[PDB]
Amino acid sequence: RLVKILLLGAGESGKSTFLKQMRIIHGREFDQKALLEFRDTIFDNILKGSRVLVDARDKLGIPWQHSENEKHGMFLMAFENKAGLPVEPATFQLYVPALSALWRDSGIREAFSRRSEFQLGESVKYFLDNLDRIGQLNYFPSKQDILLARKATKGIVEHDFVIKKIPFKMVDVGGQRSQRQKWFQCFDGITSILFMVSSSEYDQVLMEDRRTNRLVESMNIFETIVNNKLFFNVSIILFLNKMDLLVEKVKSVSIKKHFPDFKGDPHRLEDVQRYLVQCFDRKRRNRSKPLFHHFTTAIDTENIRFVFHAVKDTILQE
Ligand SMILES: Nc1nc2c(ncn2[C@@H]2O[C@H](COP(=O)(O)OP(=O)(O)O)[C@@H](O)[C@H]2O)c(=O)[nH]1
Ligand code: ALF
Ligand SMILES: [Mg+2]
Repeated sequence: RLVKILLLGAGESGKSTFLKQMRIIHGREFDQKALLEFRDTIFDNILKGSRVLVDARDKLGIPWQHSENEKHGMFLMAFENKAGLPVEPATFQLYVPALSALWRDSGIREAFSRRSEFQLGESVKYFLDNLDRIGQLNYFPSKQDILLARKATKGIVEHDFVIKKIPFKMVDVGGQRSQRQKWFQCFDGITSILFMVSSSEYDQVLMEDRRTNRLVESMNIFETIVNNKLFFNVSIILFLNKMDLLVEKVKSVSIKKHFPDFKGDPHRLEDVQRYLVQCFDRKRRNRSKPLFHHFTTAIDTENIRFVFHAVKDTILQE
């Protein structure tokens, strides 16, 4: 009896990131082929994010700290890998001097602070924050770099493990409006659904359209999955993810602006935490059996090992 788990949720919620934590913990570690692929991604992640940051402070009018940096900004503008792939260490090292200089500019860091005014996977900060060893000539990625790297899932990927002598099989699929269209192929013979939610995204708008709120979409999707006949004999467990990023936003940006019906203290983590559980609780018609849920940080490996051992129980006991 091989347990089939399905990883669902909106775009940029941490589905793939979770699936990585599974391989690290329960699967076989990555051979150079995959490792180099992760690096290409990391390099790319760093180059595309900066391009956006350099264009951000321009399109928002923010001035430079040191106006010399213009010329560093120039060096990134014409970078492009849209629908492209391998980005080699030689390529990247040319940009290291530019990247470090720009990142030091307070004008740019301020542009990163107004991130939510546009589209940028904040995973950029971590890399530029330790560009010093990424930008070293003989660099290989760490586990933590890898987990923080980002590639948009444009397909489906089964991933097999045997945890405590029980054969698991997890499927990762894409979360964007375009990709959802594929989901129905994976609904076959699933024993559970791990629904994920980028809980830090109350102030952000969805990428694939300028206007729809990211967290509302998550709720909208959850409502449709959780109340489905097809998934009547299926365990459904909710992962409020990016808890470590959430902590940060809570301090500076308020959810009150975006969710006016919120009635608590907008700068207390738990006031906000409980509200989220409730919102997702509320989209369920069968609020009789309780809402299995966790507050995860999918980049933090221990958190996940802990959290998954619990999830393994919930599922198997049902
Ligand atoms: N800080 C933080 N970042 C996360 C977490 N989970 C995922 N990420 C980042 O979010 C980005 C999107 O992850 P991914 O798994 O590809 O999202 P997906 O589209 O749902 O598969 C990656 O760059 C990850 O580094 C988390 O718990 N905390
Ligand atoms: F939901 Al994705 F890449 F955005 F798996
Ligand atoms: Mg993905």
